[PDB]
Amino acid sequence: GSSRLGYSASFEQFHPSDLLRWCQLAEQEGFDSVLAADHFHPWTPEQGQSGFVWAWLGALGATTRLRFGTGVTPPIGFRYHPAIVAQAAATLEAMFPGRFWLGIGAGEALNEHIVGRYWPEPAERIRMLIEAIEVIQKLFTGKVIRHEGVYFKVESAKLYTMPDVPPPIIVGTAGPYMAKKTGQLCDGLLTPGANDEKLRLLLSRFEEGARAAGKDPRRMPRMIQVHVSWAETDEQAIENALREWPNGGMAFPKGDIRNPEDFQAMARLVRPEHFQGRVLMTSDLDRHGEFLQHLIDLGFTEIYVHNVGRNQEEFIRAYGRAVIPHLRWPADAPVAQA
Amino acid sequence: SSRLGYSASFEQFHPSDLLRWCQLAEQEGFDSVLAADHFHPWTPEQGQSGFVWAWLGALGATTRLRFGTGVTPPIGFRYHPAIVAQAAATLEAMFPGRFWLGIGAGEALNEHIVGRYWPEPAERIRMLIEAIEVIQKLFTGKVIRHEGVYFKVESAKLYTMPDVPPPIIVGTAGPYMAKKTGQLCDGLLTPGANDEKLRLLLSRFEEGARAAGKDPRRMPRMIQVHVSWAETDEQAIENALREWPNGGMAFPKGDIRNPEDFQAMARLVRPEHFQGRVLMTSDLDRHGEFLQHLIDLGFTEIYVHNVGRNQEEFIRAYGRAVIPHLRWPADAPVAQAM
Amino acid sequence: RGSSRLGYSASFEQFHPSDLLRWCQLAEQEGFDSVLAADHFHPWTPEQGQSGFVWAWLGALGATTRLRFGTGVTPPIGFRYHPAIVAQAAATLEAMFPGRFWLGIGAGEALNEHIVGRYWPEPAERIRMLIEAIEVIQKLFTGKVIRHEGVYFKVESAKLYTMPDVPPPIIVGTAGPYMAKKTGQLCDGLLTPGANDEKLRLLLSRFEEGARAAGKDPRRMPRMIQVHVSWAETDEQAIENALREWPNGGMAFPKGDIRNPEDFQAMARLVRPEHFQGRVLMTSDLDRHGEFLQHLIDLGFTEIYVHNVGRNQEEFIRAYGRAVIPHLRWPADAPVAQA
Amino acid sequence: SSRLGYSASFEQFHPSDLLRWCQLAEQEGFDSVLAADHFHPWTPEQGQSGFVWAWLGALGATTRLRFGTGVTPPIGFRYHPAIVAQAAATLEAMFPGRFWLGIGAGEALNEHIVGRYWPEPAERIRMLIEAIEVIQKLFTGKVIRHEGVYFKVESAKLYTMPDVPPPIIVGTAGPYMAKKTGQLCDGLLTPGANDEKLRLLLSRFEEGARAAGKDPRRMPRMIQVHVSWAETDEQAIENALREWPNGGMAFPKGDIRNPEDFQAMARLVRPEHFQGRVLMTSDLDRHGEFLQHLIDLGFTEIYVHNVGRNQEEFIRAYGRAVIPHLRWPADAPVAQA
Amino acid sequence: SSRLGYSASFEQFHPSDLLRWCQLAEQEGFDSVLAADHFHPWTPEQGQSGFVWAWLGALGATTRLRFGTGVTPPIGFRYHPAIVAQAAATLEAMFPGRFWLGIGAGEALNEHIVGRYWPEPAERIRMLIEAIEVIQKLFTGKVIRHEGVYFKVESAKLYTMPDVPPPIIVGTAGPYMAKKTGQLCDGLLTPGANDEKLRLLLSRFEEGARAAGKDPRRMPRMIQVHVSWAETDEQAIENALREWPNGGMAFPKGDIRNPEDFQAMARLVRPEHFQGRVLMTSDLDRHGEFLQHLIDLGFTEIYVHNVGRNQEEFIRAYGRAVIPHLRWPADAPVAQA
Amino acid sequence: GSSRLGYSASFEQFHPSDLLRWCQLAEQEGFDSVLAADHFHPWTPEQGQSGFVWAWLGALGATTRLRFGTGVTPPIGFRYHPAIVAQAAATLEAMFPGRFWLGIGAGEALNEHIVGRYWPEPAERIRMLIEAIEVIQKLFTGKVIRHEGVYFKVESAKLYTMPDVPPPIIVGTAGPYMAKKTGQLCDGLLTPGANDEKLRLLLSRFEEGARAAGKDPRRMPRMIQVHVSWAETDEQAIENALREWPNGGMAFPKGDIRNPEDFQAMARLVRPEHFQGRVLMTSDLDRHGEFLQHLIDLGFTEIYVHNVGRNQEEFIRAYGRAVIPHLRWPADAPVAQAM
Ligand SMILES: [Cl-]
Ligand SMILES: [Cl-]
Ligand SMILES: [Cl-]
Ligand SMILES: [Cl-]
Repeated sequence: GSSRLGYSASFEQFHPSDLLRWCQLAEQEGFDSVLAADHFHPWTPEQGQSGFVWAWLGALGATTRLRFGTGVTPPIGFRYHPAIVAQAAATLEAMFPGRFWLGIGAGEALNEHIVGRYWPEPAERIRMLIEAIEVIQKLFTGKVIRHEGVYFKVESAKLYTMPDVPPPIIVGTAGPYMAKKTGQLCDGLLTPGANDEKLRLLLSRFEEGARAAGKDPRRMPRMIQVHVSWAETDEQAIENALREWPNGGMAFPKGDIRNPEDFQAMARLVRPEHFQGRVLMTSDLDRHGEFLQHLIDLGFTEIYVHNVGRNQEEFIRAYGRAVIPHLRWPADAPVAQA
Repeated sequence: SSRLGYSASFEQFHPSDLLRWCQLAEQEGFDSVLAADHFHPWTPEQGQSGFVWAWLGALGATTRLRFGTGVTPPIGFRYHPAIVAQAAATLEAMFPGRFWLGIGAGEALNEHIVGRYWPEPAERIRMLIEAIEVIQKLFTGKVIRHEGVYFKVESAKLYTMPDVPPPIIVGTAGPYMAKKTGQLCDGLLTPGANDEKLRLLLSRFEEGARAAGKDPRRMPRMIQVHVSWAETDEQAIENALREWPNGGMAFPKGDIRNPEDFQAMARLVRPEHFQGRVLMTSDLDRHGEFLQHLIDLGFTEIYVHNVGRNQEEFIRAYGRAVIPHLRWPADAPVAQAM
Repeated sequence: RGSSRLGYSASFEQFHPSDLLRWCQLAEQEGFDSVLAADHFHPWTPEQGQSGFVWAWLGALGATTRLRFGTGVTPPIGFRYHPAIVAQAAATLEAMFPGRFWLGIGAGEALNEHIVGRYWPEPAERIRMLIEAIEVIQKLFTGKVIRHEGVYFKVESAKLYTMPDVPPPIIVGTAGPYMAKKTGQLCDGLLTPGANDEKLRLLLSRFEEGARAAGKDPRRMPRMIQVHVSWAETDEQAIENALREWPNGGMAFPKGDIRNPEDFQAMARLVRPEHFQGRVLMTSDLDRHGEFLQHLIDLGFTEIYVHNVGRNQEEFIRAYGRAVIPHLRWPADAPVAQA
Repeated sequence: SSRLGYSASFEQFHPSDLLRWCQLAEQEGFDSVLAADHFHPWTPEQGQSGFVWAWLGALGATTRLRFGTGVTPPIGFRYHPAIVAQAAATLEAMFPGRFWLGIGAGEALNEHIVGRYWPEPAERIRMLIEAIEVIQKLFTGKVIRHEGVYFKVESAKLYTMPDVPPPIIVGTAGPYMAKKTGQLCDGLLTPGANDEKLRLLLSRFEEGARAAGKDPRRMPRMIQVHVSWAETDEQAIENALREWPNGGMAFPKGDIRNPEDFQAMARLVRPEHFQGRVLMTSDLDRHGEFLQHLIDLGFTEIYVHNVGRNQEEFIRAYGRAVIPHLRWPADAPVAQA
Repeated sequence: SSRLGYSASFEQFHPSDLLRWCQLAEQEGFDSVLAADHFHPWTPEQGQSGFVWAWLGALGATTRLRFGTGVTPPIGFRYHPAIVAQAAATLEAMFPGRFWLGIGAGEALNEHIVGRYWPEPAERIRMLIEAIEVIQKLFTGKVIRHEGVYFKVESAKLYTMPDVPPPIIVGTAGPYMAKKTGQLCDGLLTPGANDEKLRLLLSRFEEGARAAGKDPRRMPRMIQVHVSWAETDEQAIENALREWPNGGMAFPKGDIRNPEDFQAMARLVRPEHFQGRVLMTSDLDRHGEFLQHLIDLGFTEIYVHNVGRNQEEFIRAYGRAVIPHLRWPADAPVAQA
Repeated sequence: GSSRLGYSASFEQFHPSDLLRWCQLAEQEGFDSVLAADHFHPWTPEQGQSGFVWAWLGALGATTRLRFGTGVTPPIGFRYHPAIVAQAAATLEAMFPGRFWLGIGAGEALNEHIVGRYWPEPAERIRMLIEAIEVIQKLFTGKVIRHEGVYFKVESAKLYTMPDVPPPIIVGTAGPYMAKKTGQLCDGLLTPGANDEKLRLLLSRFEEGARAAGKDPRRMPRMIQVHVSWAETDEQAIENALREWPNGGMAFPKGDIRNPEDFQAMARLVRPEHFQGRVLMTSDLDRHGEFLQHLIDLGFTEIYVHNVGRNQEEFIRAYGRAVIPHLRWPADAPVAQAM
């Protein structure tokens, strides 16, 4: 029924004060939710930012009525111990009930390498993520808990500041295996843009995981984050993607690359063709609308849109005028909340 | 000219209540907030522990108060020093001139949850000094590396960095660390104590600053005090016993792990034990004289924690009868980017 | 029906080892038959002011008396002491003084263990360490070459060549219901501190249930209690002695994480006479000491070790020898901690 | 004037027997005891290894002999240095003027049981030097802390502390450590060896002491020797072969882990291998001359280990025919506070 | 004095084929071989990675070529530095005057298999410098010990040791390590790069050597280049794209773990990306001029890797049309004892 | 069967260039296979060598048609990570198909101590060896594999240079337990010379292990390495053994001894009698022949002979003339080679 769409707040690119103002505008223009990445570093120096997301989310919560979530935090003990992520999530939900969702994932070296520890392969980090989920869920019971596993140790700990109902745990992944585990263990899925076949596989795996654990997946959020480039001309939209988001044209695993300067050098190889299916680059707002509608039709219940250009205000107003009012959402779609 | 600091007790109060009370404190003439960084309360009866970093974002966005952590331990248990640096930089970037980073050696109550060796105080001081080195490197806004006894930092840069870093304030009651604070940091925060102990800490801080070529007359010297105001003396005493028995524990508390431990120790505490540690009276003239004495010793800021649950009434009482009558030196330095 | 006897607690926290040796010799003359010695590195407070190395002192006690004796208790969990070393020490004492030694063990306190600067686990984890240590000690007590690899301890090929025919019993010192049950299941007997009747009955009950579920007969297993008392010429002196000398006795809260004597010293300033209720009997009335001890026998304790908290050790020993010990009635076939 | 040290062999003898024999040794004119700190014997045929610290309490309480460990390794395998310090302080507090703390770099035979990396000798020397630092800090009787390469000590104090600490004696056969012993400690203990090696060790010890401003003429220089006395030469030889084949193993033994290893190596040992390492004879005049020669080299105390099981007969024989005829310098320093 | 080096690409070719081709290269006028020490190829399409140390034994025994590792990482992931030292000493002992030990800071592609913390480049340089210290100690042919930040060596000696050690050559493209190479080692190996970068590396190497009292004019300065020769320009370009896309990746590659990662990154590479990194042409005169230019810059040896699978045809073409026309300075130092 | 015998190339004693020339001669004289030890140090300075075996094997492979193997390599992560041993083995077999066998064992401190790590007891090193076998076998599948166990971690790894059929894994052991495990997990057994009873037990255990895992032990190699001393006179043969191989007369475990200088000092105790049953010392080549034939008759399918004297050329020619032609091998006896 009612108008809605998610806005991606790009901490890699934009000063937190600007993001705050733009989220306030996005709310006025019909966006209903915000996705905020948890980075320490940008992908490139040209992007040039990386605010501490947890502080900013407090400001967002206090000055808007938007829903919001981390997209995503790695609670696997490099930058963040899982107990701290649990406390942070509980505090946000306690302050802003019904508004926060905790998005988590297996992390990238770009952010995690700063603490100077062994960086496991993806499959091992998945195992760490699953153990972290166990820790977070124990703490979310609001009782005194202990934990000893392969990766984490928690001595007697309790979250005294705990909402009546915990925030949902959303896993951000593009892997079939983890998508199934997300359905089994967590409350919802967040995935990046990809071709129809890959998206259907992830949805299917998530649903199968949920059903095998006795859950109803039709009531569970299935969310997607997409990257677009809107501008006044097609040429400007293409140029914006090349300059601002060359990582979008890197169709290869990026989780081991440590430095912004590394991505910067790799970016010199990226060309417009490499953004096919990964960043929609056009001035034609009808085409933005059709792209988003197609994702709803596949079964996504929320979409978070990252415009890669620095023209955030103009993008927000353009989407508010020409895109968001024409999107048709199922009336009973679940959203990430409560 | 009129001013005073308010201590926001995360151990006792829900973060939503603290936010509303800080907004009221601003209206009533308080100009600054001190917020503890806890994971656990001292006792179950206190019953809270919000994630301070998220809350500070909300405070920043809804008030014009100055504010700081009182204090964070950046020594790699709950928090890696690089993360504290990023968090501090983000708050100061969002709220320029308003944040001060208070740090300290930490307590087992909060740090023990991660299940690691807990060093003696003198060793934790060495960890704190190394953490300061890490934070200060990151505050240059350049790519830095670090390898010391306690911390390792791979190539790291704070891209989201204010023009001028927030001040680093050390919270300590030790003469040695007070001197080091003057030498290495921007200001001192200390608890209430007798005149002789306070003069020693001030003196050590000043000597440390002077020997490093700094002018200590321009550097904040801050004190956090605990009081109990209520409508009667009897209610004020009862409030301290029930809410803050840790205030009557004249012994080192940094090794005690569990709220349940403090709870059992609290059964020994009696009114006499609060002498010189918590002022318990309905007489607001006596509150005024106690605070004025501390100003006269040379403290440039005072943060007052009322231990009772009557926060709103306390704030209004201090706003009416105490804050207007305090006499501060004209050019006294406050904790702010200088 | 059984002969007169009672245990004496030698307080290493308070008294020079030479004084303890002389007083134990006197205690033997006065009718005490057994000694309990704590294994500390530090006293609870500076005012207590001592901490001898118990293992050396026990050799002196063994060679100059016919008293039975035990550690009350040693922590064999790899901070100050690797379990293999405790096993060797125990085996040597029993080999030198057959039928006289019992090995009392426990999960330890930071006060003593923190000196080696290692991670100090929570109580539940230290229980797991204690259980593994028991396994190590029992393997070594077979007198064969053994190896061990567990979560906490590694033992390469090791054998106790100096080994009595029959091992000393392993006694666990605990006040926890769970560990009391495990003691019955895994060990040879129980040592517990003085406490109210309800708590003592619960511990005995748990110990007995643990023993029975493992197919053992708990009636043949020692159930020992260490009590803290204050005797003096007046009630007022007895109370003052407890306050000054043993304020830790009035600390009804977990003490296993507190590292320094100076920490307990500062905490002691909060302790008052009321806090000793059920923990330290404070009276000059020796009939009342006699009734208190007899009651503990009647509850089912088979040995009692008495720690007088005052510095008046000689006078205490003579008073108990004259007025208390001859009137105690022990069951005839009560099991004592011995091979 | 008359005196001599008795070595109590924990590797061979039940602690009760050692106690009785030390009491007899005192009656027969021995004035001091050296007791090894082992966990295992060299061979199963030796067959013992009492916990020395407990036994020393019994010795202290039933004799007036001086006594020391010969030696303890305080380098954190079986024993953390803080524990050795406490043990030493307790013995000296109980038996003032009687205990000396002999320490050394240890052997795998005893230390391997805890399942940790066993460093080469030169590295274990560095560990020993750090252990000495820890023990000396604790012997001040104040609250101390320590953090070094090998050891960590949190706030620790020996509350049971004699007025004057026991001397620290290092047992070593290495020139380097002998020099360090003179510099850092109170005296030297070394095994029997040829004249040239002994002179080198004494010289290094003296040079180390002098460079640290100490007077080495007031510092103990002690030697432990192995002998075999019996009624006939043939019995003395047989006793050494059966009881102390390790005495005929002229090779480094500090890495060998098991009694069963030494037992198998023992099958190669023959009488010839004891030349200069174990004196084997019934002739007590020859025992006397051997000991006197060591005094003449400058040793101020000698601890004698008779390798045979005939300890009582050995003690009485030495008491009658050897000890009265030894000539000690009048003011020779002994290991004591 | 016609000569040139052949690069044996273990990433691409079966070791039996490499052996046969090196034998042919010798017949055709190549005088030296460079062999990479990999565990994995850059891509599955390359498809090989023999154990170089075994192969070098075969090369040594069936040719008279000089040869070296280009390069081994002796920094304790795949290889402890003591093992590299022994391997180098054995090859030089078997083939005197023929082996040079090329070492470097390593790549995750090969080292990640052991599952350990992978330090940043600057830290791995520090590890490399310590490894050099270990190798040089072992090359003295005496019993040595070592304890540093990264490596521990207990009493160790190379008993099989040539009279004169093989030279240590460092492979690096970093100015700092180039200077350290001049200071600490015997020569430099660097990849192809623009003139300005090559001059900087040579200059740093020379400055390092001179400050340590060495004469850099007597020290090898070696370069490894990648080329693509084929019958047509089009075939040469296609060969580079298919076989060596890593050659068109102008970005740091030392953290990338899997062949599958490079394979996916390769999809972005185009002919333009090989400019200045892989010379792609059928014109052998142009190959000759490219190599001559590097000699003129001051390189004393060049190792040529042809990226195509047409190795035999490449070797014969270079032997006929390139190698005879190269003009080397008369007394140029080569990597040899 | 056709005439054959194995030659042991003693890296402890001989320069690799000499070993290469002698193996080439051994081939001409009727030896068909070579066993090469993987050492870092010799047992004694008087032996005086230790080439890097992996490089030498490349030279051997390229200049002969002999079979050859390591006797043995320890792939347990001191000198060598198991993944590296796998790669090395795969490369040799790829270059010399049908010719290489990978002999592995639990290793000795003499070689492994140089890296300065904890040296486990034999039983623990067996567990490490079993895990190493798991790693090598995973890599020998020629696919991308991962591994995480108690001792080893392997991230995504693949041997791209891999022969069609892997080289056999041969375990060198004298322990009954490991011999059984070798039959169960590996392709063949290598054992030292020993009395008949011990050899029969090892063969039997190996066979039982193979059969219980569904394998056919009749097709699996059972190999023995023996030490002999041949010379012109018996006296010269004895003198050669004393001077060159005193470790042969050390009937005690040698796996913990770190330094050549240690063995050198221990060697001073060794006498001719100590070589009884361990080194055959005689000029009589008929007696060499009977000794070897007896081992064939026990069921060994290959024998590797180490002559301890420096007279290698003369030994090789003597065996080629007088011993090898007279040995009678079973017709279809399995040899260590890919099958
Ligand atoms: Cl993207
Ligand atoms: Cl307080
Ligand atoms: Cl008590
Ligand atoms: Cl042999």
